[PDB]
Amino acid sequence: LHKEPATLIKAIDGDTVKLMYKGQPMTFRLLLVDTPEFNEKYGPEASAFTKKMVENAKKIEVEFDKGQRTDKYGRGLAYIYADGKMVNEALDRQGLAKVAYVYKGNNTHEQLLRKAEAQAKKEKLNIWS
Ligand SMILES: Cc1cn([C@H]2C[C@H](OP(=O)(O)O)[C@@H](COP(=O)(O)O)O2)c(=O)[nH]c1=O
Ligand SMILES: [Ca+2]
Ligand SMILES: [Ca+2]
Repeated sequence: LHKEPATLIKAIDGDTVKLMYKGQPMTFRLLLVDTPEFNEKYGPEASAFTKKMVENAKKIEVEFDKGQRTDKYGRGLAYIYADGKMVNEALDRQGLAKVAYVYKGNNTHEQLLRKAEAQAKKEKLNIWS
């Protein structure tokens, strides 16, 4: 996989963010994770965590997997890095997201994210309280 530079437009919620990518606005849905909806428990906490992570990044990178690049709503499907730290993994590790929507094409970082989830689970963090 390869990391491509992108710039922030706006945070949306825990697992969705609007970036400029190749000079076009594009909403991105985070691969392999599901943060609670904003209107659910831990949703606000997930939204704030992702927002803080992307707004404080000097550098944002988009990393597509080997399968489909866009979902049925036209959102890019990617791993998103903020100063070299993967937002998908970070949410997982804090128990603000769970591993989800695991599809065969697009699962390069599955074991890593499950590893993160297991640690959050062990620590009974947030969602795993
Ligand atoms: C992570 C991911 C989500 N999605 C779609 C499935 C869900 O659409 P459906 O609601 O029609 O089932 C949606 C959930 O993400 P959001 O909740 O941010 O919209 O994103 C994919 O299609 N592939 C993916 O890899
Ligand atoms: Ca979302
Ligand atoms: Ca979600």
